[PDB]
Amino acid sequence: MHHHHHHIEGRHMLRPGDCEVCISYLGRFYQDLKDRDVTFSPATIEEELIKFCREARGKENRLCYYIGATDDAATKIINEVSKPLAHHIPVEKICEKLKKKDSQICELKYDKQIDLSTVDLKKLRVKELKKILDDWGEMCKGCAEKSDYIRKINELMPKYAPKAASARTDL
Repeated sequence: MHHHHHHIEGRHMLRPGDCEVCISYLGRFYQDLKDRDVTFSPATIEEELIKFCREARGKENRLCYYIGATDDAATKIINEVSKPLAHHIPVEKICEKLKKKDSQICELKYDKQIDLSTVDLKKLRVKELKKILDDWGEMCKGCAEKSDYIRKINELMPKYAPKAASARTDL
């Protein structure tokens, strides 16, 4: 009879950065471009960022999806982060400027989240998979892990989440 609990720091007195979703990865990316590692061009920068997007993991992936750098995200052009980035705009338009049109880009508090689980776009972790999976109904006696859902749920991706078919076509 014993549990585990421990928490402290992480956001005391409001940590530096202002934006929670912004200045996270994009801030560490541009730092390399200016570090005599990449040219400030829409072609020399998009050639590197593309790799980070397709090879992203976690919050690093949700970014490229919001900025639209890959065709498998939600757009067909990466200029959104190249055109301006080359016009002397270091992670300044990613949200700071874009806010002029979409302020939810940074905060994303009341953003358009999926009404299925508790944390789908907010806490994208073992929880987002442990909560969304339970909604579909699945079990095998003593079995529940993040890496486990990567295949247990993936095999039912188009089943319990077709997209562009369940809420787009057919009807």
